[PDB]
Amino acid sequence: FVSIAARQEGAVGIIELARPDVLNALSRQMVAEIVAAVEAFDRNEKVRVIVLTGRGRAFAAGADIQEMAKDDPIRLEWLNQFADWDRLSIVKTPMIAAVNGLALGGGFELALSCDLIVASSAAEFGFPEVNLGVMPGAGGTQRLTKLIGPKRALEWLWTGARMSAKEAEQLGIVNRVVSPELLMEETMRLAGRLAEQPPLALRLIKEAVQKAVDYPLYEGMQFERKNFYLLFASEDQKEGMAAFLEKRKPRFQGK
Amino acid sequence: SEFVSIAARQEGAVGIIELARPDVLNALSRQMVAEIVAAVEAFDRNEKVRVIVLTGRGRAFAAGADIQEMAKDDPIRLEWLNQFADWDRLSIVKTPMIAAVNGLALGGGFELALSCDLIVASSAAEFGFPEVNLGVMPGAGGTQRLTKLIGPKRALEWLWTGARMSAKEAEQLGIVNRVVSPELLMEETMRLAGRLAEQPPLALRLIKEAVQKAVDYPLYEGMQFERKNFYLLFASEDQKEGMAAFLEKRKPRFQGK
Amino acid sequence: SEFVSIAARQEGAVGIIELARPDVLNALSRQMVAEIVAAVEAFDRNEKVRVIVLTGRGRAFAAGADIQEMAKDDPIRLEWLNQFADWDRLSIVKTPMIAAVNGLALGGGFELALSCDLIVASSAAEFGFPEVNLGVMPGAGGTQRLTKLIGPKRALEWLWTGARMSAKEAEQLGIVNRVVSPELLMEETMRLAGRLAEQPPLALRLIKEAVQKAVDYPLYEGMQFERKNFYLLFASEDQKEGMAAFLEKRKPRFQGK
Amino acid sequence: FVSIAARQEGAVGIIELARPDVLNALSRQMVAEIVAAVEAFDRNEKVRVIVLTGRGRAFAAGADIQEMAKDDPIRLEWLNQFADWDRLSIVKTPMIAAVNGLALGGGFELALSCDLIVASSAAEFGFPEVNLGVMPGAGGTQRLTKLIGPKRALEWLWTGARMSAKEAEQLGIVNRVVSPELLMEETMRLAGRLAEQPPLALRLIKEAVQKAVDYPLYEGMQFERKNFYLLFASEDQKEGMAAFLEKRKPRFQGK
Amino acid sequence: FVSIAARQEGAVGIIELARPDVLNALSRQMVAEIVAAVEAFDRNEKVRVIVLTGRGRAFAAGADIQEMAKDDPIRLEWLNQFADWDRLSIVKTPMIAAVNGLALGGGFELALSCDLIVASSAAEFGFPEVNLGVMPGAGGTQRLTKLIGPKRALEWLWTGARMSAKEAEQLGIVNRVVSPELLMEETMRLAGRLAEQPPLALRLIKEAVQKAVDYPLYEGMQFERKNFYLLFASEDQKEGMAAFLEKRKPRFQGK
Amino acid sequence: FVSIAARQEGAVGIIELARPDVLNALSRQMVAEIVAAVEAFDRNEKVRVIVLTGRGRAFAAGADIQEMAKDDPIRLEWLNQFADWDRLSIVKTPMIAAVNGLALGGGFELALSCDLIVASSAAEFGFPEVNLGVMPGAGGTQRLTKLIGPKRALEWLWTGARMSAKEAEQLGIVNRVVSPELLMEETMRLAGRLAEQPPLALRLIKEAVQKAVDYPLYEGMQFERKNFYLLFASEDQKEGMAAFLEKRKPRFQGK
Repeated sequence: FVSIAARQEGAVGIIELARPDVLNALSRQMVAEIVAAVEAFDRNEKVRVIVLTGRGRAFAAGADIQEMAKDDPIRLEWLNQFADWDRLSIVKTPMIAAVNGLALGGGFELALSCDLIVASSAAEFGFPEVNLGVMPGAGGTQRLTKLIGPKRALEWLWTGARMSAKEAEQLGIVNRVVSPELLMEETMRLAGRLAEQPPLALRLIKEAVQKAVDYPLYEGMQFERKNFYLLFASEDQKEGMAAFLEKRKPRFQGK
Repeated sequence: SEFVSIAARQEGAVGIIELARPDVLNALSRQMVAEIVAAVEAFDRNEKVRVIVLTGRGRAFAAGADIQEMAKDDPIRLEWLNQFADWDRLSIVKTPMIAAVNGLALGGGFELALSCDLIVASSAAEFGFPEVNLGVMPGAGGTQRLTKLIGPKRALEWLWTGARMSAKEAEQLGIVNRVVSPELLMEETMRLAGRLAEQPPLALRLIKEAVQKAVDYPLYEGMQFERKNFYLLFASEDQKEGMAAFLEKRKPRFQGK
Repeated sequence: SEFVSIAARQEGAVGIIELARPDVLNALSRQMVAEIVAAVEAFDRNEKVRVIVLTGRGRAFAAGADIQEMAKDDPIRLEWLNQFADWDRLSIVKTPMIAAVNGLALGGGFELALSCDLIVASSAAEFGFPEVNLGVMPGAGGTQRLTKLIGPKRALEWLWTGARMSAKEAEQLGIVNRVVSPELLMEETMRLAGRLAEQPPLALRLIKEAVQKAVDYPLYEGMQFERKNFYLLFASEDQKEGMAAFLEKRKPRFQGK
Repeated sequence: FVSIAARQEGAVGIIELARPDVLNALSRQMVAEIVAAVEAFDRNEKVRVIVLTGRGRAFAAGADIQEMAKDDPIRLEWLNQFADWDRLSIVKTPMIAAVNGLALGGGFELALSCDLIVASSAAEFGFPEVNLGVMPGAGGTQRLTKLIGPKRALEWLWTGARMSAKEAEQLGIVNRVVSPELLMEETMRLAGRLAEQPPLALRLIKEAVQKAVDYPLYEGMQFERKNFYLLFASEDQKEGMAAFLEKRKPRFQGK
Repeated sequence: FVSIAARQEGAVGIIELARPDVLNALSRQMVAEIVAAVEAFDRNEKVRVIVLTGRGRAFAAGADIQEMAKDDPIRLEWLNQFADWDRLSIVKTPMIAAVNGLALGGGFELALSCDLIVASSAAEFGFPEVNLGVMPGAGGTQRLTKLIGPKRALEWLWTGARMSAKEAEQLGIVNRVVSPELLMEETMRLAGRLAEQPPLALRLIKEAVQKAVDYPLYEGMQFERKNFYLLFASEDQKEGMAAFLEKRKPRFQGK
Repeated sequence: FVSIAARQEGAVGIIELARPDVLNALSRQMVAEIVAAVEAFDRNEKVRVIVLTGRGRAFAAGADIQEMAKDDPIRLEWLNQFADWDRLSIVKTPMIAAVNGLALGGGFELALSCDLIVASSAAEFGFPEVNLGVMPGAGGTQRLTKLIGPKRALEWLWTGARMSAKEAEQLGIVNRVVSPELLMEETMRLAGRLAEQPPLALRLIKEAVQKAVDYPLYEGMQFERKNFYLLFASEDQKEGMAAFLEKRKPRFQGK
């Protein structure tokens, strides 16, 4: 990798965007590396949680405009660059975005792709694409709208204005806001805690929530219960309930 | 001795179902769920019952489900059992349903409250899905109803941690309609229930269906369904009376037809 | 001059449609709705009009629908009338639309505002669906749009009670974009409209389409649609200009092509 | 029961409409009894397949017109009589319709509600509702359209014309057409064979097929594989694959 | 109207494409006229059926080639010409296409937009656009696929080959095939019979069938039954069922 | 590769399943190779068509049963083997399956994953999974049901019986049936023809057909017209028009 740095801490995989010189602008090259890194941690049974964060002042301020400026519809159609983003979407391992600073355009879309977001008090979110004559192309218009409704989404998408971490939290986009200096510490504590929950349960609960977003209630509940059944084939379910009935600490193993 | 885990009674045009197993904080067993379903469907069929209220006896609404009866289950037993079929039955009751949450509403308990149309909570009530900490997950619509109500980001946080949510926060999130003092719970609920019982029966019924469609259906198709119910309402005497009273600047007198 | 219920005018790149029956609080009759749609579609097709503004003359935006004309109707008459097909036409207008709610916006009035992309409300504006109290229900998307915006628990309370919502509450719920003093409404709205009219026209257009799909489409398919619009924008002069004007650090000049 | 007669034979449950005096016209009470009978057989783990057929010359020719001739929309709305048909729709046990003669209106919808249809070469299908001033109300317009397309669906729904058993078979509505005196023989044979297949596999395949009708491919496949996973918790899967590998006849048990 | 000719006859509205010199090539202007005419007939409760046909030897040999030569992406986006095609899609009055000859590209799409298709023996269908490096843009890919499946649809759409009236009938696309000189007479006869069917029944059955094409079964049945209820508010339902019981010929009034 | 052989002839990529010793039984490793080969051909803008066929007497006769005979649900859940099949599903390059022999289970599902199927008159299709105590887990229940309807799909899925090439073609599953010895000749001729068509048009048409299968009509058409617009940004669209007005053969370059 030449645009990111990855490391492991316990059962948590950490991915740091490493292009602070350009505020970690997400180039097609960088996105490719990020996906490769996420998929690698996902495949690794030892990594139960993945954390994304930015090196320097920003999380990710937009995408690389330079490599985009002269493109045309046909080149983009053949390129199919958002297929890399779709790969991120189907990763089943829990993912947390630790937004240390500016998260604009592609940067905001990268954060929205994660399951949880812990934001620095100094972080700001937004989609300035409209002011460049374009629009978000990596799910920004879709994920934002499902989270806050069309009335509010259009106001941010049509203006390209900057949203504060505090407002993102009130809107249900961000899970927690913490001081810049405590961001990583808080995020790692959360990740460590999640890595201690039954791995199968997190996995299947994540799938259910994803179906809940799209699926009609009845069919979503249909999918939900099938996952419920599957959990009773796991040792963690037997132990979790046995422990509950025996007033003792449960000992999970991810199987 | 109709039921063994619940107690049902009718007050005016309001049917009331009280979970009756406070010795176990009203833990929802598969048996209890079956009784709740029978009671609700009966109140639904009763032309005299226009609103159904669900509440818990004791200090808890329902604190989880009966773990002992499923602690040793396997996928096969559960597949043939199809226990959630009973929950789907509650889901399709057309009569308005209100949950008066008097305390702990966890796991299956939270799902029962979410199954209702409106939720009046005691400022002392707590909500949550502790299932993950038992090695499993909500299986009666919990992951679906909570996500639709508060979004995936917030939903996953609660579902993955199994942490308890306060009534106040539940209200801020649009999960709970109103929060009141513990001693005033059943009063606020029965008053709200009584007020709804005075609304045009057909209108409440059809508005409920439409809202349910609005959750699943794409806008255009949801609007196509909405208008069909709108047309149907003009075949009722209540529509004639309601609009007349409106034009005649007088209070309408509905009858339910 | 064949517009007896509304008045339309243009200022720069902004088209303004003013409901003109203050004598009856701009009650939405089938005739008035038909006129609104005709004017909006004309403004929509006119590429010189980049933003459309709807507002009411007098104290109200639109205080419900014409009930007298509706009072004696029956299901069959409503079926052949298919009056809501006109509302569907408003739903597909591609030009950005803003509702400047100067006052009461009840029933159809609330549905008219909800049909717009953004809502700027006077602090004196009140919203609501009193239809239930008339023995009916909203029939022009009210139950659908409200539910998608605030969830079923909260939507059902407003729909079942028919209570009035304040402009302040509507803003908190994410229904209204901003609240301003009565005497500043049109100034604020026209200001906003003017600004929007300066944004790259194709971007606003395709972004609006993408957002509409986001409400209905499952995430994966919505994203598939989104990127196709992303591709298309790179065939526009504004995209080349916008990005060039960004790398060169200068003011971009947009033309809508 | 007053309008139907139920009996068991091997692992097959038989429900015979018993009102030939009126060609088994489907009244609301009759549908209610059919549902009760089907759910009972469904619950009875001794019955692995359910067969529906009509006593006399007809399977079911329409519904009870006299019963609803004076109904209004409000009466029908509160009645919610099609909720009984919805109940038939969710029965998980395999169901087969043995159509002996006329299967019109509700009768045709009753056949379409089943999973497979075997019909006498003398049987006829159709929706004459249009000629009574109404339309099919128990899934007829929906199930027919999904099987043969809107162009052909409208042709039959708008005219109310009668379709020959042979035409239905060619359209993919009817699975098999046999001579009148062999209808029950062929149907019971088929029922027996299916009763010998692994019950869980039939059950889960039936759910998947139902989802294939209503789900976009990607999501349908998501549901499909979850059912696939579930079957590996069964003894029938182990035995089924073992027998295949051991080139011997399998002995399934429904678990 | 300089591209089409509209006229009534009985309770049947007739629309004739009138640019035989150019084989009725569908131009934006012509489509605009077709929409105006159809919507006028739709709103008129005196016209119970609408028939579309072409003058000369063809139904419609495609779209206006001049448009295809002048159009560009942005221009097309602003024109939103296919919105007019969407209007045809929601016409509630029964519509019949009498294909008198070539129905290629937009021509095929126009025919597919009708509820039923009566074709001449010499009529041929197809989407040759691919050969010009273009694709159907008026529902062709959508409607063809829903009628014959993706495997078969892709062959026709990818090759651009012509389909015979006979094969179309076999595929359930065309409802009936007749000789060239009996086309109109046979179509007007069918239109006449349909015009005698209960108007409300036809209207609501059409709505239901349209939902069946898209809706999941359960939701479709939900819509279907609401329309069922509504029909019991009409005099035609009471007259139809009463007449059926009284053994008399019903007199429907469309109310 | 150890289970397949990839070859490039002109603008056509050919993948030969090469484990005739086991009738090309599809193991998880083999599927992985197929995906790798297919995606490689897909990315190569010099390969316009991909053909899949089986070495030996069978195309692929089921999956590797030994490999999964003792698997449990948890093992399968973590494995997520069908994610490889989802990758096949999203390949945008045209794909044709040349079915030489038996195409059972995963084999049938592999053929179904292709856009077009040319089969030997001696080939047979089927889903024997049910007879092993399981069910198809790679889209079989989904794709088959969408192609032939729930009545006919269940018949085959519940019985596991083998379907002839002839019937498959009558059902709309198979595009063409030819003499065993002419299988590749025909397939390569079809492949050669498609290779001559406009690459972008085939690509965007394929996407539209895929939407048509799932999407409701109105939304499918909104997607369709967007692709329609994009094609007018291609040089091939101009070349297509030019070649026509000049009455000559067009030379498309995929731009």
